[PDB]
Amino acid sequence: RGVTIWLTGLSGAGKTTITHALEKKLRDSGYRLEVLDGDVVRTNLTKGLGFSKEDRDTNIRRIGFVSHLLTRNGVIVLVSAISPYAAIRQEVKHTIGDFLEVFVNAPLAVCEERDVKGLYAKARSGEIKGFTGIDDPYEPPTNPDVECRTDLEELDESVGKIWQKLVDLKYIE
Amino acid sequence: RGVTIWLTGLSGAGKTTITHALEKKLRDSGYRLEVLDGDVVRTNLTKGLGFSKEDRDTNIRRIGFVSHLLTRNGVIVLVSAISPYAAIRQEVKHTIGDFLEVFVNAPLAVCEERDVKGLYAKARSGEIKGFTGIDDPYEPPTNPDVECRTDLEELDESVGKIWQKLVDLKYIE
Ligand SMILES: Nc1ncnc2c1ncn2[C@@H]1O[C@H](COP(=O)(O)OP(=O)(O)NP(=O)(O)O)[C@@H](O)[C@H]1O
Ligand SMILES: Nc1ncnc2c1ncn2[C@@H]1O[C@H](COP(=O)(O)OP(=O)(O)NP(=O)(O)O)[C@@H](O)[C@H]1O
Ligand SMILES: Nc1ncnc2c1ncn2[C@@H]1O[C@H](COP(=O)(O)OS(=O)(=O)O)[C@@H](O)[C@H]1O
Ligand SMILES: Nc1ncnc2c1ncn2[C@@H]1O[C@H](COP(=O)(O)OS(=O)(=O)O)[C@@H](O)[C@H]1O
Ligand SMILES: C[As](C)(=O)[O-]
Ligand SMILES: [Mg+2]
Ligand SMILES: [Mg+2]
Ligand code: NA
Repeated sequence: RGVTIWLTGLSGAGKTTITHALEKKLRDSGYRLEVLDGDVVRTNLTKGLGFSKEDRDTNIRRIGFVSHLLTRNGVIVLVSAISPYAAIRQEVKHTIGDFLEVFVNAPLAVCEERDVKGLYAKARSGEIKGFTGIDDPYEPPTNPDVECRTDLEELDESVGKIWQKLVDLKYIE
Repeated sequence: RGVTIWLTGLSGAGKTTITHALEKKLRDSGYRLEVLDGDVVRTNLTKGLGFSKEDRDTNIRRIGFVSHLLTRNGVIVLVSAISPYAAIRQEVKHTIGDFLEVFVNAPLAVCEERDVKGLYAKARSGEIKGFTGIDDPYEPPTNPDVECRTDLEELDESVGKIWQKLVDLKYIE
């Protein structure tokens, strides 16, 4: 029953939006789950970390650590974090086993015109350095379990895709 | 039936030892559980932290964060950490709710006598500053749920106390 559903993508691509929707849908149906949103655990579990390659690796690995413990005790874990490095993602997947990579995919141009929290403009001004997709890498999942193209898709479809994978893999009724 | 069993006491008091014995006994009975030892989490989950007041509060709270997720998902969590500051212990207690505070009470002289890791000698020489009970506080529990005087007990008696408080409080049959 326990699985980690791992949502990676550009900032503003739609990880959190999906995670809240998926979260609600799973809980209504009575499934047990926990959520680890990158923005939020950075105020908690990963307080004090920044955005260097070393610090993102600490962040993601720490998250992987707590996901691993929940998943192996039968909990659906909803993770949403940029996870820009593919090798780190692959590492965490190997560690948890029961792992669905979800590529929340919006082209950068969309993510930027969206500018949900004003961050992208700050990244272009030079105000913020090393912003992912602007002057810091993002390594797209080459073979993800689900891909949600959120320029193209509506929220219900994007959630539907993930929900459907869970059914196919027999993680839920 | 999920619960956090929280062992606090001086270095050398006997938490880690009580934890393995309580672990194997619970695990043999078929209960599902997770161990979070202060020594061990400080090589992954709280790597980077020291023993300033600041850093210990960070350590305990983070341990607490992880226990709380596991506890409200039905898991039995065995924590053994010094947890020197009382107000912080109480905080984690109210946050998790299903919480056993186990005071592993050995006097400092007994603990120094065993010096399992050779650490007290190092605290006295000054090689290690701010060692609990030599150069930093230890605020004993005032009204702990269970107290183990490991000076006046054997394992099975100490482990045995906890195990039965667990069945009184109905966490395990
Ligand atoms: N499937 C979707 N289709 C269309 N628009 C979407 C979809 N999912 C999310 N959005 C919208 O696009 C934006 C994505 O927001 P958000 O979930 O905060 O992205 P994000 O990846 O979580 N950014 P961040 O959490 O800070 O790294 C919001 O304005 C949503 O309304
Ligand atoms: N009730 C007891 N009576 C006598 N010796 C004991 C008792 N319980 C444990 N010990 C011994 O205590 C020694 C080590 O204690 P230990 O469990 O490591 O304390 P600790 O403070 O929890 N270590 P740590 O987790 O690093 O802070 C071992 O040699 C045990 O055999
Ligand atoms: N330099 C930055 N790059 C990306 N996101 C940043 C940056 N600075 C602040 N943020 C914020 O931090 C969030 C990303 O945090 P994470 O998902 O936890 O990143 S990750 O790379 O370590 O996985 C973004 O949503 C964004 O709001
Ligand atoms: N200054 C120190 N005080 C106490 N323990 C220390 C100190 N330095 C190293 N240690 C080691 O770290 C262990 C304590 O770690 P914790 O249980 O995680 O401490 S706590 O205060 O933050 O709860 C001890 O068992 C001991 O081996
Ligand atoms: C040994 As000291 C730095 O507490 O005076
Ligand atoms: Mg977000
Ligand atoms: Mg120990
Ligand atoms: Na859309």
